[PDB]
Amino acid sequence: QLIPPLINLLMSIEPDVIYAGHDTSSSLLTSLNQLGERQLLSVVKWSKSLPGFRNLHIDDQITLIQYSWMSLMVFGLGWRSYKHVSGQMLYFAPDLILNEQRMKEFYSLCLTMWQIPQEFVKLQVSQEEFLCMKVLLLLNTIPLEGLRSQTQFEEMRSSYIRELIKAIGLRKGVVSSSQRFYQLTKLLDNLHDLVKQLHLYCLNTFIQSRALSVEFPEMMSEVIAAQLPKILAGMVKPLLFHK
Ligand SMILES: Cc1ccccc1CN(c1ccc(C#N)c(Cl)c1)[C@H]1CCN(S(C)(=O)=O)C1
Repeated sequence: QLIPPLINLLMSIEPDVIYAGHDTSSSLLTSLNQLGERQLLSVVKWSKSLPGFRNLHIDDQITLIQYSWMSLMVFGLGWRSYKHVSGQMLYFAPDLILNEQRMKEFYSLCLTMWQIPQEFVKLQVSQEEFLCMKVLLLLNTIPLEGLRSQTQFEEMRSSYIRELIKAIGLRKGVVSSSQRFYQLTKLLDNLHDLVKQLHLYCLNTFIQSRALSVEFPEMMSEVIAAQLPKILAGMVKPLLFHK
């Protein structure tokens, strides 16, 4: 068993393929919102089997899923684009793949999201590294006052940091593996800035949804309404690997 047990578990609990259910701006945005609803459901289900997560206070579980909703979607988009289209298209779902031609306005945000699959291609991120990084992304922001289950949270983060180091070790050399840890963790740090612009665009679109004729499903609407205003206002503590 060359592949470490926890990485193998993460492989098995990965979501199955998620379809958007999918051509104008409002219809494209509505289809992306419909995908976002299904992605949110899949993340909550995933979190139920994620080792360590269910042992956190339920308030912290909800908070962490809501905080990391956008980040986990765009990180998953990065993987699928990388895997299916060599990072040269945005593979939101099998029934929703976007190239330049299908971006007209929104295009600017698509270009910034596009930076992630490009870094995956550049770094040649392995599935084992991706799966550990994904868990760290879920645990990458906390409230200003911390979590109720802070001690449990810290231990879990450390466990998946240690697992990421194992993941890197699968493919030699103390200097190189140390350099690769910096690169992958700096990628995660850099996502905070990218997701800020995605959060802002989302909240703006949510506010103007009636005028734009864009439907926002109920579960993802609650995340947007409940959390994005205070996240954008800076009422959370982003965690960073590098100061
Ligand atoms: C913020 C943004 C920008 C471009 C394309 C998509 C998004 C975000 N979305 C999104 C949906 C699914 C996935 C996946 N997988 C991703 Cl990464 C983003 C959804 C959720 C909110 N919007 S919006 C602009 O109407 O508020 C569409």
